[PDB]
Amino acid sequence: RPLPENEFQRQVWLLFEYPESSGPARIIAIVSVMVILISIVSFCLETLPIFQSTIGYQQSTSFTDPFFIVETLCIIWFSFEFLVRFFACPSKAGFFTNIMNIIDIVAIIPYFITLGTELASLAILRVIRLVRVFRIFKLSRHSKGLQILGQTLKASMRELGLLIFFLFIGVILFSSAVYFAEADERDSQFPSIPDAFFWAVVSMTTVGYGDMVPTTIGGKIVGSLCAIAGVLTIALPVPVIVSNFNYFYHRET
Amino acid sequence: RPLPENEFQRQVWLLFEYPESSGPARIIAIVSVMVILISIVSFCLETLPIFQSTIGYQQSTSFTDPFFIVETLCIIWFSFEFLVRFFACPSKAGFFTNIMNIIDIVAIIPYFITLGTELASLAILRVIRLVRVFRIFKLSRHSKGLQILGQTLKASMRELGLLIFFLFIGVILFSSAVYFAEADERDSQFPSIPDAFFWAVVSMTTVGYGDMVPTTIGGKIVGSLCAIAGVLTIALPVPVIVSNFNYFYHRET
Amino acid sequence: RPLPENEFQRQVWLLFEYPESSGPARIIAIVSVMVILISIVSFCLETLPIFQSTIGYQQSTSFTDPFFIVETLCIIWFSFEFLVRFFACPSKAGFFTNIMNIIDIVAIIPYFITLGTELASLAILRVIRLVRVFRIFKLSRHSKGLQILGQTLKASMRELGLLIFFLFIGVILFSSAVYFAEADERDSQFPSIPDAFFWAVVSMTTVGYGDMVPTTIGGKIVGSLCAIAGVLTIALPVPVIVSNFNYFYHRET
Amino acid sequence: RPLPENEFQRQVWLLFEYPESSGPARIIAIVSVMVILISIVSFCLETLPIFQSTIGYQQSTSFTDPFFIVETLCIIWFSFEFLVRFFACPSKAGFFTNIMNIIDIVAIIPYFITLGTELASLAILRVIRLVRVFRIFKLSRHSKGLQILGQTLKASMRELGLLIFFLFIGVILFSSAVYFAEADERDSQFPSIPDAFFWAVVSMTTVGYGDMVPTTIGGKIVGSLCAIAGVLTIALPVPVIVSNFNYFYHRET
Ligand SMILES: [K+]
Ligand SMILES: [K+]
Repeated sequence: RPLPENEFQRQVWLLFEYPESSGPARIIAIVSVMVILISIVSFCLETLPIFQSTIGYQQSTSFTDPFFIVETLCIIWFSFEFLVRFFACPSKAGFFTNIMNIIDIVAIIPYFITLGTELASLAILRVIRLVRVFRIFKLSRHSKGLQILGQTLKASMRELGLLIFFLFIGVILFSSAVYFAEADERDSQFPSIPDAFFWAVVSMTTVGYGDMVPTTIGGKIVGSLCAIAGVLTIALPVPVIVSNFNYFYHRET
Repeated sequence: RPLPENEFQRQVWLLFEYPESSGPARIIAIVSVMVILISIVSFCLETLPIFQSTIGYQQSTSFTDPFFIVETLCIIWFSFEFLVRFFACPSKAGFFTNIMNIIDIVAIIPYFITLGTELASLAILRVIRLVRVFRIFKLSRHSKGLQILGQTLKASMRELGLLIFFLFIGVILFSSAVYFAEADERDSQFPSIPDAFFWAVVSMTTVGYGDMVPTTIGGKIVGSLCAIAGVLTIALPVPVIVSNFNYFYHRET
Repeated sequence: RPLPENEFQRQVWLLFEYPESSGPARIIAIVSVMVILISIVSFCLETLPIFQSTIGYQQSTSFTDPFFIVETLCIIWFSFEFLVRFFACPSKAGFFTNIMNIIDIVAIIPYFITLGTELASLAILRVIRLVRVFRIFKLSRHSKGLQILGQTLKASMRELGLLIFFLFIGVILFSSAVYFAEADERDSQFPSIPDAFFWAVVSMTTVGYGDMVPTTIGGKIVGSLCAIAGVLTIALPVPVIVSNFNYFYHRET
Repeated sequence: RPLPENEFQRQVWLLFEYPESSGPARIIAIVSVMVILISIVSFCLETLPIFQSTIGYQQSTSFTDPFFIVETLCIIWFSFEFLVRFFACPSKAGFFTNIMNIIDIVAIIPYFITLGTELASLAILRVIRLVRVFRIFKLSRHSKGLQILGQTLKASMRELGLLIFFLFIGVILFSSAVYFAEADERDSQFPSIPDAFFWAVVSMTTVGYGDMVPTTIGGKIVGSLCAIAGVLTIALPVPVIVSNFNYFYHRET
């Protein structure tokens, strides 16, 4: 809020925090959005089967890999923006409390961990690589819809918990029912109850497991009941989430 | 809210009925939830072939089966809780009227029936085994969302009946239509009308039968009509159920 | 109120039209519902491949076919009920205006046409046979939910028309798009635009065509757009239909 | 609403713009709707493989192709109507501002471009042929529901943008999750992240990819989360679109 009053720190903060403050602020916001989108495209295209061996980018002095070059450019821009915001913040105590800044730090972390490891062990490497996808959330800084979605999810945590709990109850119940209904066959597509968990989830969400359906009569009755109960139970805590989203979406206007 | 008044039955009743009454009450509630979850996990993992022919656990003096040990421990805890609640209840006349106590009683019955059978014949044994899954509802004592769902279902029995009746009407109508539309084929995937019941249910719920679709033109028109009518008819009595759920869910605050 | 004044026609009319009038009226209503359900079960079970070739029942003096016996008994009961109601109606002018009597008449018509054909070419016979399924609507006389659904459909004719028209627009648009996107393939699952009509209907209703999906990139973009647009367009006129149903359903009590 | 006032231009404009003006206006409206439907049927049936090959019509002096004859008749009627409305318009300044006239012009363009090409080279041919499908929107002139849908879409552009943006976020996130969950397999159905985009779209819309499902446990957890999140995120900005549609639909009466 309050400018630093240095006549230069306040100007930089207002340029890098309020896109509507001036023309260069809008240009910088557009550039940041373009860089984020380019980083997303590079992250998606690194996994393409046509193109290191387990990290997606090979570090070299000459920077032979084009994907490494693009990732390095994006990380350099992100680090510049984050450092400049950190230096130009009026109150640096509350800088680390904002989620929109933790998203920014967590999007730069995987690059430096990989570089440090390579300069100086496979499951953790892939875990770090998966954290790279969390930089798509940096669009929340420039998208008000994404911020509204974040507020809705924060305000509807109990509702999400109830939805997951109800789905868990239904999944276990109908998995047990469909296992015990189709247990007396030699070609049972549900060998056990855990094997029927995903079928229960898919039937309840009405995604549909394709042609893999129960073969018995009791199995088909259980499948029909599962299809009904999924619609009946998912749609109970969803309307309150939609109401919260509408409240947070029309509050901006 | 009536205390036992014995100065000793009251202490046990308040500990085992009001988790918020003290610290040990909450510890006991957490322990009970953990035991219920462990029993659920054991029930699900008994059917896994990787880790006694129709029940999933062999009762023996040596207790060789770990699953038998886990089930016995869970049943002992459930029986302890139920017996202590039954003894410490202020009014024992209304104890058996509460659904939350019938759920607790019906979750201990399958273990003792199996024990009596083993101490002293196949389909009924599997039926009793299927009843074991009803102990997942013992979480309703510790989950307010589950109690709210129970109240919603109690208050919306007419609406569930209408939903099932409408689904039955649509299923029979569209099964007849799709059987008679594709009757003049040698490779008809719908040999009869009962064979087309599950396809009708799956199309109406928009679960989707995968690649199995009518091959004729009239069959495809009937399938399109079924897909439309399922959405059109399932979504009529569901909003009132959602309204009942919202009423029972916001009535707490 | 104004009684029929016959002193005998009124007694029969009140018995066969007002189930709440007395105990025998309730017994007759229960018997009629049971007979309707038995007729429905017989109609569904005639088509089973285990159990003449174009009518489902072979007419004989001895009545060898059990299905013919059941159909004859149900038709005799329906004709008795219809004739007694027609004779005992206070105003016979408005008897044929009620839809609940046209349903009753049209459920007896297929039986006598078949009897006349047997006693005294093929497509019309199967058309008449398909008309037999309309006797499931005779439950509307004894079910208030079915009458409420009928009133809702009468009051939402424009809304159903708009839903069908919007689906037609979307189906043609997306069928053209997915044919033109996947035209340049030798293994194209969409040889023409009419062949892509049902895929468009199924994608729009989110039923899902299984594993048959466009193989190109533009085809997959068109499929994603179809999946979005179906949800977005079916859900526009459905809420007004739901509102009409709620109005006709809460007005009952 | 002001007539041309020429006593002949006004008469033509009122005949060709207000169907309720007289009987001939209604006859002309019915004829125009029939011609539009005939053109749509011809466009759909041109692609049928039973019947040059990359343009949809072969030009000859004798007009051998029946489809060319039908398309030429439809285009002649459309051009006559458009020219007569352009000549009979009261104010030609606002003629090009109405969307219902731009739709009319674009639906006639592909025929004249193609004719000029043949009388006096592959991808843009597909583009032009795809543009032919826009003549289905000429029904908006005669259908009030289509105009209401157009108003709803114009008034809900931000909501559509949010829906597409949320879809893109979810698709990228869940495609990355399901690629990295099923990366350590030799039979991985998701070779890369772009190859898993359409699976994510189909799962989120609950269309269902048939029997193609993740084989790992983490893959199935990601699939279940995708199925939940699709329902949870598509249904947030859709209710506001439905509200806009209801506002534009009940405003007539
Ligand atoms: K589906
Ligand atoms: K679905």
